Amino acid sequence: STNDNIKDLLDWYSSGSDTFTNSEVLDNSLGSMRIKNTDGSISLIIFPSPYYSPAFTKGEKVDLNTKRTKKSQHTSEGTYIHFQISGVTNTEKLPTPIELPLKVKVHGKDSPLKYWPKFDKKQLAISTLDFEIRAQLTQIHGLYRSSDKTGGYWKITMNDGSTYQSDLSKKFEYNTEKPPINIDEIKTIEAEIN
Repeated sequence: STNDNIKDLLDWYSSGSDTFTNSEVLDNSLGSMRIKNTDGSISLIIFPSPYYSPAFTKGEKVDLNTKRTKKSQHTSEGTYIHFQISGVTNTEKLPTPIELPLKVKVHGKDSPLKYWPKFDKKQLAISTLDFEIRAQLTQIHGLYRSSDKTGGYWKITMNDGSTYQSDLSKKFEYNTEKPPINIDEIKTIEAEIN
């Protein structure tokens, strides 16, 4: 059996994510943005971190690789609104999609990847990287599904030796999230399930 925190994490990381490309900024206030997606929908996205306060102005184009915080709403004006958190980046692409270096260990033993995708975007928010890594761990490596796979961490090491890491036994800390990173500058990504 697992505890309720682990159950919340399983529900959170096994639901998918929302992807929108070339959306347009309608408004940008403190802690949030109102964006119009190319399909007509509107996205209201919150940004709780002072370290990651998107500065895009009205009219600029952006990409969304985010998670919904609640069910979308059909409004009176007839507008479809999404409620999401974080995951807004510029629209720049890499010359060719790259394969991020992810090494996973379960109980000290190496665990081979399955369906780990390629990425063609120059920058990705750390929260996006967090849900992509954890999704792979939950779907393929059993993270959060049983009591013997409830913790560990993932660590991203950049070329300059700087690091980013997240504790798998807790939800990603959105309130202190750092700015998006250039994924081609990532040297290694390691994930260990205790």
